[PDB]
Amino acid sequence: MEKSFVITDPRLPDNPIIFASDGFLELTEYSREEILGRNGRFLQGPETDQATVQKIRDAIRDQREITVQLINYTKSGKKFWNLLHLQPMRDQKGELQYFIGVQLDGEFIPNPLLGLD
Ligand SMILES: Cc1cc2nc3c(=O)[nH]c(=O)nc-3n(C[C@H](O)[C@H](O)[C@H](O)CO)c2cc1C
Ligand SMILES: [Cl-]
Ligand SMILES: [Cl-]
Ligand SMILES: [Co+2]
Repeated sequence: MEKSFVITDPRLPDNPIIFASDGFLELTEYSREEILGRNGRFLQGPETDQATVQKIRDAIRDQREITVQLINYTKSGKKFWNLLHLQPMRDQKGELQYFIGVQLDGEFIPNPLLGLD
């Protein structure tokens, strides 16, 4: 698929998605128009590990890049493993301007290893 990513605006409440790539639409099965303005957690669901969610939340607060692997859901309810790479984007003034999150679909690290401390 074309590279899956979204861009959020941390200068607006709770990181709304301001851009979603064609690859993200293809991976997730959502339309662009229905994605825009959402927080990226809309892809989560019952099987998503809340400990991994908390890691993300801490990295966003700290404006620190992070990679995690977590369960996400397509619009039709299909589960997929998402290796999510989140990167803060700063402007020339050093000010946070965007986050970008790139999704790679796959159980790259087997669940039994991911689950160790
Ligand atoms: C740019 C960006 C992209 C994100 N993409 C995803 C994603 O693909 N899947 C997901 O489960 N959470 C994603 N999140 C994390 C989610 O929005 C939220 O920050 C965490 O669930 C903590 O509440 C993303 C966050 C940002 C800032
Ligand atoms: Cl967010
Ligand atoms: Cl958050
Ligand atoms: Co300033």
